[PDB]
Amino acid sequence: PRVAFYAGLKNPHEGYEVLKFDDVVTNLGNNYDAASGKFTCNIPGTYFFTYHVLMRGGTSMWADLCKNGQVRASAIAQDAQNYDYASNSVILHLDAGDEVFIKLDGGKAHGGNSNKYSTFSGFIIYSD
Amino acid sequence: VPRVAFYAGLKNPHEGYEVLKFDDVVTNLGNNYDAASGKFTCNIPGTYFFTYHVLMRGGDSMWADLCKNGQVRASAIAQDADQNYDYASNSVILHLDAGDEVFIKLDGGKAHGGNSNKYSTFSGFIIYSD
Amino acid sequence: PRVAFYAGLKNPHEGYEVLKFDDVVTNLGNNYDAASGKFTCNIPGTYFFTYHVLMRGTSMWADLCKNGQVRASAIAQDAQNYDYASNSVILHLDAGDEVFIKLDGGKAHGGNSNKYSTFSGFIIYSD
Amino acid sequence: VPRVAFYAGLKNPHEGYEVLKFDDVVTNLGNNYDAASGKFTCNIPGTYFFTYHVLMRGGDTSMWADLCKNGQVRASAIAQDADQNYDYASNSVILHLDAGDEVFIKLDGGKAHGGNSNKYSTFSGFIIYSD
Amino acid sequence: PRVAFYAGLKNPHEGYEVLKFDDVVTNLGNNYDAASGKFTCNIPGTYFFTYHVLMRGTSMWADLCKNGQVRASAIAQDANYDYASNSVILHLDAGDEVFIKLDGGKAHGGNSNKYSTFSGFIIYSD
Amino acid sequence: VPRVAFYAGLKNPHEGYEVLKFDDVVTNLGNNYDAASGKFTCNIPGTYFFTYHVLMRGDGTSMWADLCKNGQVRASAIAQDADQNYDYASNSVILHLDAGDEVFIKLDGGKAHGGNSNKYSTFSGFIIYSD
Ligand SMILES: C[As](C)(=O)[O-]
Ligand SMILES: C[As](C)(=O)[O-]
Ligand SMILES: C[As](C)(=O)[O-]
Ligand SMILES: [Ca+2]
Ligand SMILES: [Ca+2]
Ligand SMILES: [Ca+2]
Ligand SMILES: [Ca+2]
Ligand SMILES: [Ca+2]
Ligand SMILES: [Ca+2]
Ligand SMILES: [Ca+2]
Ligand SMILES: [Ca+2]
Ligand SMILES: [Ca+2]
Ligand SMILES: [Ca+2]
Ligand SMILES: [Ca+2]
Ligand SMILES: [Ca+2]
Ligand SMILES: [Ca+2]
Ligand SMILES: [Ca+2]
Ligand SMILES: [Ca+2]
Ligand SMILES: [Ca+2]
Ligand SMILES: [Cl-]
Ligand SMILES: [Cl-]
Ligand SMILES: [Cl-]
Repeated sequence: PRVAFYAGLKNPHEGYEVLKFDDVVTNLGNNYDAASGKFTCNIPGTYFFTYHVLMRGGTSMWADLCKNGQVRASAIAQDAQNYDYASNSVILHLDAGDEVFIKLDGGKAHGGNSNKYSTFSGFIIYSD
Repeated sequence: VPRVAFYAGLKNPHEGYEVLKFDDVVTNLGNNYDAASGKFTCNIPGTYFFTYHVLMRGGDSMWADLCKNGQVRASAIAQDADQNYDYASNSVILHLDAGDEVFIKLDGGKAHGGNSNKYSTFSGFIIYSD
Repeated sequence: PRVAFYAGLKNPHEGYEVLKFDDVVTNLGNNYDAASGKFTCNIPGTYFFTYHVLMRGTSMWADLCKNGQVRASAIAQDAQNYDYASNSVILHLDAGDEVFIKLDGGKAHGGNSNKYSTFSGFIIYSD
Repeated sequence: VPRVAFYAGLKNPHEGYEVLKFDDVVTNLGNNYDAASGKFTCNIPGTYFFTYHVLMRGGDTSMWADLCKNGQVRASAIAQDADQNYDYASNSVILHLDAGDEVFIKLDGGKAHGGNSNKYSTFSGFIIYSD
Repeated sequence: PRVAFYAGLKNPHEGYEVLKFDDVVTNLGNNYDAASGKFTCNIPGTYFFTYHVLMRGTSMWADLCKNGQVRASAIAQDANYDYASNSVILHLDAGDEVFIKLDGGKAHGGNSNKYSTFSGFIIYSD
Repeated sequence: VPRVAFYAGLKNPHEGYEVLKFDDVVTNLGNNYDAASGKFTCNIPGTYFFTYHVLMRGDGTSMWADLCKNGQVRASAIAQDADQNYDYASNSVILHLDAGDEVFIKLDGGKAHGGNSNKYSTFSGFIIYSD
């Protein structure tokens, strides 16, 4: 049996929703579904999954001393890193019908359009 | 010798492009600082020192988990740090004519409201009368 | 042959010790040992391994006081603290060879059963 | 016409909730600032300007995690702890003081850098008006 | 068919060049070439690839390419050591080239410590 | 009563270990501050207040700005962001000065922002008392 998929993330997601990787590059077995973001096992066995998800996260403030509206002194406060990755990998035994997907637990994921910044992939290692 | 000197703290949050209205008035010799407008209005023409310290408002990440059938099987975090507190501060010495206004105006961003803690301040005094 | 494992890190580690991934999810072949944090090869062959290890800010206030009552306050602050050290390898192994993740300074965060820090691998080819 | 003006720097590290003892004394007209206590004591009632600049201690601890075969590194990975930067807690006041009133800088948490004789952290003031 | 490689980056890279992983640890099939930084497919099939690139802080982009076509992208953001990493599964034909190339920034040269890595293996042949 | 007071801003970028030449002169009572050298020169012996605020360019990062009397340091300050943000190196002093004494701000590393006429970085002072 040949089960292997790889998809990237087009659109921004936030909150607690399932990440819907819709830029599908590989999908042997047609077991990944871009409308749901879920891999649904059909061949029972042991599977490898990996994911890389880019977070979308700078503050400044200016205070000027003015005389009759004209600036006589300027000052800035500033404290600007924004883009970072939440990545992991697993190996799981999967029965027929099992769903595997990536879920946000708070925060905002970057939508990379067709650039494949955020990805999700998997393949079967052994079939039962 | 005339006596003009003031010192006031900022109670409420301000933001954007507005005059900061320091309303926790600690000193106001000469009564030339007006907490309702945030403006010092010169009475005695002369040379003045002013200084200000304005605290920028600080603030408080993404979790992505792989689940099998809704059960978490791996967790991952990217941490949004940095939105620290920091200060926009300066000092000047200016000649003022009677009726001149001096004030601190924001030019972008969010100033912390300090309640009665006096984190953000504005002060000044006459050095010489004309 | 069937060799594949996956485990997460329950407790915090620090310094220069082996990471003992003790939340074992998968262990085909029983070649990963959660008591030692080590995978020990039994079938010689070529093996894939990967790992993700989660690492676990300063403020200071100075107030001007008049007879102990605050007349002005100030804060200095410079608060990112959680980042990952992760990598992947492919290695040929002989029987008896051990593969494990080792800290070389720093503090690894203990994730309880959330599996923030993980270690997994599988055989690609046996010899 | 009264003459009251002082200026002092912080030689030694302080932390926690203690009074900052500025003991690198540069100017002390009137002898009203006391380095042993960190306190200015009013003797001429009046209106006073004070200002302070206190440097927070900065600090260098990153994490390395390596996959080993038999103790030999076969992959390395670093997660970097950046931040902790030097930064300042500073403010200025104008206050009316009565005789015997004490003015001083007090930490309310954190670690102040000891500057030895470099005068990174400072405290100064002068009388504007006597009553 | 046995195709599997793993290599580390020795020297600092920067700009828009292909990352030439020259510290080769594994190379079953001899299909990886440290002199070019390229895996060249001999056996057509479905391949797994992964990479982890250490930025020396000017942000760093690192993309996996098939024949120059981006198939995965990764950023490490300089707002100062951070990683740009990703994994792909791709069908390859004979002669197809897979490699990691920088899209701006500075990649750290890890000597033989293997901070910056590139690996792959064939999952299925055709 | 002598009248000595100046206030000036920094127009151009500076860097390294040079004297900051604040050349956007707003106030210069007494004509004792010289924008071409960046130096205040004492002509009336007495006790003086000075203050400065130097914005670090946001390209680097640490920057140090020291107030010097005749080249000797009388205050030090550091700006640091180990993100390359704008931040300030600022301090204030009260000093006794003799005739001919020079007071100026000198960089001790890093890059100072050129603020053109916006007066982001400043240097001021005034006489408190004459001897
Ligand atoms: C200190 As600026 C960003 O207003 O040039
Ligand atoms: C400036 As605060 C609200 O941390 O005391
Ligand atoms: C970097 As420092 C304030 O110890 O000179
Ligand atoms: Ca979680
Ligand atoms: Ca942030
Ligand atoms: Ca800062
Ligand atoms: Ca600051
Ligand atoms: Ca402005
Ligand atoms: Ca990071
Ligand atoms: Ca990272
Ligand atoms: Ca190491
Ligand atoms: Ca830190
Ligand atoms: Ca307090
Ligand atoms: Ca408080
Ligand atoms: Ca790209
Ligand atoms: Ca910072
Ligand atoms: Ca940086
Ligand atoms: Ca110095
Ligand atoms: Ca020095
Ligand atoms: Cl003016
Ligand atoms: Cl009071
Ligand atoms: Cl002196």
